[PDB]
Amino acid sequence: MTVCQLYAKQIRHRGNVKHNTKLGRERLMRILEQDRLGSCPIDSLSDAKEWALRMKEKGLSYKTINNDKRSLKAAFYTAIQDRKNPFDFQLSDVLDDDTEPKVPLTPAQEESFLSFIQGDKVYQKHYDAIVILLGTGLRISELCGLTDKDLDFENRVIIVSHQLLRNTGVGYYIDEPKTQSGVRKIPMNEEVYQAFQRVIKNRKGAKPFIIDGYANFLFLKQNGYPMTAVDYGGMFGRLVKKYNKSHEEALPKTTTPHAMRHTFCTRLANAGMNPKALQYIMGHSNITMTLNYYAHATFDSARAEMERLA
Amino acid sequence: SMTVCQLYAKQIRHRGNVKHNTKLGRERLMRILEQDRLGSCPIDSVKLSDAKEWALRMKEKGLSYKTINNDKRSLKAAFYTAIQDDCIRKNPFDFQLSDVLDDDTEPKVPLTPAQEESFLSFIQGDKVYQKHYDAIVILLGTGLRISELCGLTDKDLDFENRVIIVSHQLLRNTGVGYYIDVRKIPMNEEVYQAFQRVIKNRKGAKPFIIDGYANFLFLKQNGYPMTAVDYGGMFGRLVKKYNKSHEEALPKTTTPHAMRHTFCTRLANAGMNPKALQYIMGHSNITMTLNYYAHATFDSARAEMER
DNA sequence: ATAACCTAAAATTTTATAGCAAAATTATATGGGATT
DNA sequence: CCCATATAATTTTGATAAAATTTTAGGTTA
Repeated sequence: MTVCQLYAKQIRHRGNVKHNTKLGRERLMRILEQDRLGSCPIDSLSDAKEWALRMKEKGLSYKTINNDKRSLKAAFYTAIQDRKNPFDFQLSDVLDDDTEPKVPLTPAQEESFLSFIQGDKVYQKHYDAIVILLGTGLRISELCGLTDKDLDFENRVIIVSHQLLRNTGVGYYIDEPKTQSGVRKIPMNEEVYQAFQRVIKNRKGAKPFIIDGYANFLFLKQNGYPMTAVDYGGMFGRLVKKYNKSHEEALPKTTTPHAMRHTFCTRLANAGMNPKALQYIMGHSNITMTLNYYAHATFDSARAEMERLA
Repeated sequence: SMTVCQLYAKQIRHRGNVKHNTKLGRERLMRILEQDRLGSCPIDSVKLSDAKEWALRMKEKGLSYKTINNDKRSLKAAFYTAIQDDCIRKNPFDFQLSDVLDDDTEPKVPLTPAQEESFLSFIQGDKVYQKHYDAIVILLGTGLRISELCGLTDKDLDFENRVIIVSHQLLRNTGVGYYIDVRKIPMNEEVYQAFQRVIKNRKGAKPFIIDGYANFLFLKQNGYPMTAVDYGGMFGRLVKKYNKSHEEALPKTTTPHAMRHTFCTRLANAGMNPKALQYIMGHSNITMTLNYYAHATFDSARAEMER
């Protein structure tokens, strides 16, 4: 009979969720509890737009305000199933998308970025980690999850069958795909292969660690335990800021561990790699995400291709 | 309460702004409902059992799989509206047709390059159908919808830049007669050399000006423009004559749209670069075009990932 | 004598989707330890 | 400045039918 109580019921309905979801839901539950639109009766469309106006004034980005709306709309979708859905509208009207464009790295930047890492006495230890990302386009947690079992040196193949993440409290835990759709095999090039060989040959001080039958992880922290998402993201934040201070052409504002995946995917799509073959290596279930890396065509473009394949 | 017939009828007025083909498509279902025992059942007393059982009768009656799956959507939206007005609690048509029925739909097989340049050679020689040769080369070289080909006029073409302007389609339905219902296509030399021939060999044009459109490129025997039915019916005769002159017959499902299927496929398997096929085909979503692309395995990626 | 065309009629197919949030990645404040 | 980590914010990612086209039955004509 209130909004805050409503979202609590929607949370108890679909309980089978990962750990990060529970955190993300609590953040929204904290927002509803800290706003006037959280103490009102569900039976009491204009206020939802006003709520969207306040979240924009809080400082939260467009998508952050957008994703939350979808959760509330589902909560009222079930409520109406059990008036009119007050969150049934387009956020594009109330607020504008001030989202930052994730500009990839130009081949000149990468050749200068890697050289900096290699020649930097502080971050040269992560060089082998970065090269593989620009050769496999692995997700950052997929990289941290790799063990000696998931590598095929003889056949040059990376078996991506899991991901290793760590959260506050729960600690380390292994996440796996339900069906065999998640599993994919990524081929190693000479740069990637010889990078893994250096990681294996230079691994030392691995403290005793086993989680759900996984051990001998490749990338470990200085504290003895494997690297996590935060450990690599925070390293990038320091590395890029150090690169920008010594290089005029500062790296893109989105130069994050995921941008290494951006750059990888964008390259192949530009070089004319098979769109479905790219979808596999990327691990996209829906082809739509992969096709976003491909440039929008024109008449001249469509004509050129027709004349190229005539 | 009210029956299903009265609910589907009420859902028809609520959503009126529909084109003629829709009305025809909606009327067929309304005939089915009146014919079926389901149409007389009160909306409230319709259970998931009754909804699934209806799908069985449709197949037993002879209807194809995709036919029953579309009518399922037309009826689901009706109960959905009936559920929105709080007439009833749950929607009986919320289930997968794959569980109750099998998808025995004929696979739409496009023409292989070997079949293509053997099918064209037959048209160019057969006295009865060489008049349509120029038209087919266009359908295969442009990948147009069949009514959109009928719509093409002298004004739509641009021989200077060799581009086709597709902005409309010409339709004909019983009673209404003819009626007109947004992309640009590059014309290859083979398609252009056909287009220049169609105009130079066009005559006996009747007076025809519909919705601001006149001088259609492809005309029937009676001087009036070709329709969708006239081309499909022509293909039913053409294919049957090919199969007698050749041992290895053509695909059973070879139709005007198969000439489009063949174009997109041959383009996709040629590796046509991004979304330019999507632009040349004219799909709203990119997902529709990717269906014309072959499924890739690990081996397909291995060779493609070579650099 | 058989197809070849035509048309009303009944059928099949083509085409259309953001988004009725989860679940990841990234940024930051804090604080201790190694460097310039 | 590096590193680790708790906290928090941002990003990345899972057909509630219209409107066409195809086929077919019946008839005439080449």
